[PDB]
Amino acid sequence: KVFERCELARTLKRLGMDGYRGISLANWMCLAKWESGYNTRATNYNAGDRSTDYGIFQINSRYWCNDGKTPGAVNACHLSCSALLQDNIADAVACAKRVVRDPQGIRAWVAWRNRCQNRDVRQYVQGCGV
Repeated sequence: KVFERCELARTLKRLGMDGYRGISLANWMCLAKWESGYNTRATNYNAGDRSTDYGIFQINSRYWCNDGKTPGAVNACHLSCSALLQDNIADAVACAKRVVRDPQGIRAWVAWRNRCQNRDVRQYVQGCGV
């Protein structure tokens, strides 16, 4: 499923993402925008290290979810990577919350540093009623 901007904003707020571990809703939106374009089916294979990024937040298979074909997999979210490709983003959100519980927080995603950090991210939630 490809979410409409405000539809996703309201969904994430209901799932308790606003202010989770100090991260504003606009930051989560900025992350989803640049990682997958709000697409739950997005998948990116990293030929360099044999890992794959899954879903709307592009969660990696080496540390977070299990896909069975990634060497040195940890599976910290205790989820099959298949769960991160559903139209229902509940599992993806639960795993994203786990990612930010680590020291790096939202900085765990390089795209956030490049496209969201120190920027005016209000545009991602403007007019959504959140």
